[PDB]
Amino acid sequence: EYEERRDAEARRVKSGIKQASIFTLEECARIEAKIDEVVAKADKGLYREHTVDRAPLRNKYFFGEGYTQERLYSKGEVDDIPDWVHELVIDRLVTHGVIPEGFVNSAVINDYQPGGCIVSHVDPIHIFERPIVSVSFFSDSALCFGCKFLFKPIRVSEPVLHLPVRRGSVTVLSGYAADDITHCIRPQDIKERRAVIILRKTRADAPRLD
Ligand SMILES: [Mn+2]
Repeated sequence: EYEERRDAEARRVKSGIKQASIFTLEECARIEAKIDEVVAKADKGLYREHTVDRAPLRNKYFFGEGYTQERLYSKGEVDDIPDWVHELVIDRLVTHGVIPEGFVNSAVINDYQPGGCIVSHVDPIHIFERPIVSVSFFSDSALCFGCKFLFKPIRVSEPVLHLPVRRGSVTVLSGYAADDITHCIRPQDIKERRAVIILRKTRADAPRLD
């Protein structure tokens, strides 16, 4: 086995993955321009503090709700979801039946430089409802599931599933793929700048800082 036990788990992950395109590349370029405006605005220090999280090779921009055992920030700590995210992204996904109207109340933009990554994690199940929707921009990459980020020496273990995410791809995670296995972006899979908009609903009973 191994091949079979691994294909077996890959099938479980796949059962919780739905992908779509919908956006044309022209439509992507327009959204990408707005993402660049967010980056420029943040660089000028025009946002609330907790909206912007800067890391080596990766910035995160939190709108609607942000979090930091994870807890939501108090209300009013992060910026509102920009009108363009509603108009160009969320509304399109609603009209296409990907998510219900009124579902999304959190939008996070991750912006990666080449070599940037995000370590294996499960989107906090006490904070976020499912499904988790993401839309990718600027360049093609891949989302990996089940990788372990190891040390001595630094390495990433073999993925249970490697899922190509092309520019303009909509990725919807639910069930096993969202709850029972981690996902990550490996450094080797970010060769050019890539950004992604993650759209989520927070749970009514999500714990929140005072
Ligand atoms: Mn995630």
